[PDB]
Amino acid sequence: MKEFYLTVEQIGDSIFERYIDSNGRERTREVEYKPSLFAHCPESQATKYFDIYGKPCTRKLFANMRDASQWIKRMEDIGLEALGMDDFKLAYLSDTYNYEIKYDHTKIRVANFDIEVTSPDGFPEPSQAKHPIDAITHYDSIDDRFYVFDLLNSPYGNVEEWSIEIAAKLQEQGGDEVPSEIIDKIIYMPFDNEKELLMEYLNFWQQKTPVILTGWNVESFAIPYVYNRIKNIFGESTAKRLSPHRKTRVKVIESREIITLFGISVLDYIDLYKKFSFTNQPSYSLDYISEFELNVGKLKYDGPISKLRESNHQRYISYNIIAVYRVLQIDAKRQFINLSLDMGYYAKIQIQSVFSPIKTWDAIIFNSLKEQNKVIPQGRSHPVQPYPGAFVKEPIPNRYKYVMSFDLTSFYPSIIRQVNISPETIAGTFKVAPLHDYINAVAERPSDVYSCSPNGMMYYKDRDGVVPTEITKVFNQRKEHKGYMLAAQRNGEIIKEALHNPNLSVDEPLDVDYRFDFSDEIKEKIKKLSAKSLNEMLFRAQRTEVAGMTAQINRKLLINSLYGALGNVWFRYYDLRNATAITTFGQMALQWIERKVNEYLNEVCGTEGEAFVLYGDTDSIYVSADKIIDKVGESKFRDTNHWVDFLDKFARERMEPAIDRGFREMCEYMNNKQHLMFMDREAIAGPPLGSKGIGGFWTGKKRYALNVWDMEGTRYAEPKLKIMGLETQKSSTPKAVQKALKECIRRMLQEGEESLQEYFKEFEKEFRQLNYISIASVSSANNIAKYDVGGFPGPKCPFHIRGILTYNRAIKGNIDAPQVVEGEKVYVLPLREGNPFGDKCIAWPSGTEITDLIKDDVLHWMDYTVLLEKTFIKPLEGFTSAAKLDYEKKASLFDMFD
DNA sequence: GCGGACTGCTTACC
Ligand SMILES: Cc1cn([C@H]2C[C@H](O)[C@@H](COP(=O)(O)OP(=O)(O)OP(=O)(O)O)O2)c(=O)[nH]c1=O
Ligand SMILES: [Ca+2]
Ligand SMILES: [Ca+2]
Ligand SMILES: [Ca+2]
Ligand code: NA
Ligand code: NA
Ligand code: NA
Ligand code: NA
Repeated sequence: MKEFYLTVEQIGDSIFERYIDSNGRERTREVEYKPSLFAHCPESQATKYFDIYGKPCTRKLFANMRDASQWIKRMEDIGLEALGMDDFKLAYLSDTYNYEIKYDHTKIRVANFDIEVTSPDGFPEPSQAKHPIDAITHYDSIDDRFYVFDLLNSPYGNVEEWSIEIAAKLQEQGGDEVPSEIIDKIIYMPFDNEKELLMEYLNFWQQKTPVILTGWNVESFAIPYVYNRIKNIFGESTAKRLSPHRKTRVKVIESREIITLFGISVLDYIDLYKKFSFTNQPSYSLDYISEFELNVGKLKYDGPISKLRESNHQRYISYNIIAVYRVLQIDAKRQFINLSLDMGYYAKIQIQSVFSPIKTWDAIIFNSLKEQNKVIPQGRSHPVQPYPGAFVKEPIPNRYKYVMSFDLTSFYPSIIRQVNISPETIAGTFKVAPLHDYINAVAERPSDVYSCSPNGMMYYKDRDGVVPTEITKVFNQRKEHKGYMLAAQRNGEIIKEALHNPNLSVDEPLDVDYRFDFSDEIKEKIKKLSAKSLNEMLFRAQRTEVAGMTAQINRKLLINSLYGALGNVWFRYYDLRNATAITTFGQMALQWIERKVNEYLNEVCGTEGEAFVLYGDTDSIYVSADKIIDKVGESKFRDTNHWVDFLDKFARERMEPAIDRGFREMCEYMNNKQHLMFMDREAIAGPPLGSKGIGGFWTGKKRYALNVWDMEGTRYAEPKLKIMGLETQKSSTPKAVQKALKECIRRMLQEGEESLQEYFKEFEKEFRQLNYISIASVSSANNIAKYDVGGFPGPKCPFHIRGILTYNRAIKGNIDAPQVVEGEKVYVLPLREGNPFGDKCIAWPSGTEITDLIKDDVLHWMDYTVLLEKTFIKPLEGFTSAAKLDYEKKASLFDMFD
């Protein structure tokens, strides 16, 4: 097999690489790499090197990386560009791996670990590491084993060994329910003192040195804790064994620390999750995320974690092992490790650089160019500067019965490709008319020869640009995975339907690839399967969809980030002319098709001057279809699904071709390199046939709800609410309020006003019995100190911050009580007037029960009246006025009767 | 007292 790197670092004039050789063994080499950089040279000096602008360069080879760096400074001291890749390990990788890297993930050592530290004096600061590490569990992907390091003897208590027998038993048996599928994978090691544990851990580490190192908060807690504890016990030299090149770097933010372990690639799972999951969670405790991602139960114990080792060491160790397994389970579902390796090897970068789309693209573009013997420009300093973005129509707040939406495929990247926007394809400029002159096809055709954006920029149509070229490569990967996702999703609905009439029999899940639409043979079998087998198939489908979602949405993110990066001053190819070329063209494309679409519908409906498009944001249009439906008459339809089929067809056969024509003309108008504005139907929405449901409503920009029957070719088994912007979607809204508000909306859109009012009456009556956590608001807790004045709210102190201060006063002098962490999230509750806390709200760390010290008092004093009116009624009022309906029966003349 | 204009902060939508 082809070789592939695992890790690369630069240490002085040396490149240290770990790699898998052609016989699949892991090696390590130190290479005294001799890099090249480039200077512009006279045109008379023949060469094979040119900058992206076609100017010739001479290659300078250096004796070592140090001389290359010093020459860069000198060149600045002179005032001349020093071209080429200045990140030498990216050059090294490019030289060394001059081909499409095919990697074998089974050859890559992925380690997942988690440590426990009993601390009586609150949270154990990693920079200090005052307290013994009393457990480590460390899963090795090569061995497929959980290595458990259990401290039996500590100044905080001596305990008996953990029992694997008991670990495996059900909780109802007094066991820990350590998943049976890992019991035989546990390698348990007890120790009679910390020193021996740590030294054994290190010796283990040498033998099985991680390439990818992950876990949950491992970068901000586990790694710096382990590093410093070993450092403070055995000394710096021993601590450095954690690095396969015995080099570490302490990066400090005082007094926190991030340790950099040379030769290892740390991908903290919490950071992968935040960047790639596309969620915003009220809490990021592994407990909370596990329950959310896997539907497993919150782990239970009877005391504070601070005493868990002492009172139930058996459970303490089982829970440490489980914590490690939960991340593996989340990754098996979400697959962010795979994504990282994929992306990393594609760009040819340090795997941890997947967190930086700028580095990722610098690398991809560098390799693409190096390929053609081209030379990349030197990075330059630029001041930060604002610039305009998308257009968003101002909707008329109202209900809207029948709606179909359309959306442009990969919008900004398609503009990049269509127009041919790249640093080196710029041709010149033209004098711009006002934007609406272009939108209205009234302005003078910008250019006859070059491809144009209405911001004034022209680009060459002939030449290929490296930006369009490389963004197209990733776009095509995105498109492949999205197909798998959507097919898996369609399969899913097939399975959900057949689950309505399951055969009462015994059988097994069919062996099928859910990435592709089921064959008619598969469907026939399906409709003969047991419920058991069907539910298992449905699980596998949904898992295939998630896997597809991760792969597609994150390649989407990467290419949109290339768009973004053109407007970041740290990007080698920063250029506000290209950034604006894109967003301005987009503003045009949208408002142009609003016109064409409006024109086309008035026509085929024989109408004149009616506004079909009621909304659009960036690149989408939401079309009111009341009149399309009305031209046929509702009575012409057997059932809901009937007219849904109707609009699917109508949109497919009539509308899209018109839009196709509409954009082809725009392409012509701008003389663009290639027509790539592909706008397909998105959602079909409307009330159930015969129902009094209102179908949909908008409250304003970015705030709407629709009752959807078909989404991008997925015909749902039951209608799905698509709600955007409203409080049901926001992590800051209490859980029970979200659920309640969503049910009000479901009722409005599906059933009608009378339903809504019934539900509201009931909610109002019973809502005081809801668990406090479910009615707590959530907020991020930033700049607590900024607003802390002697324990009390400084000027302009935000509501949630006030609540934190209320908390800190209430727990003052309880070293043990949970502290609110700067930057992390808090639950917030309002308190009734005259409460013992001396303020109107109180806040505590999200994801947690409020400390027993004050919990009872908080519950007594919660302000249910404010909670309800402020978090539930106000939003509800907003929705219903928008839609023209009442959530309470107004007082009327009829009141005078019985 | 407190509405309305502004501001900081938060978290959506693309
Ligand atoms: C979601 C998102 C969009 N955008 C911009 C660029 C997107 O092309 C444009 C439209 O947003 P989207 O329509 O949501 O995404 P998309 O058009 O790029 O790809 P697709 O619709 O096929 O799933 O908004 C960003 O810049 N950053 C983002 O995170
Ligand atoms: Ca001993
Ligand atoms: Ca789009
Ligand atoms: Ca059946
Ligand atoms: Na159980
Ligand atoms: Na869109
Ligand atoms: Na689409
Ligand atoms: Na199409």
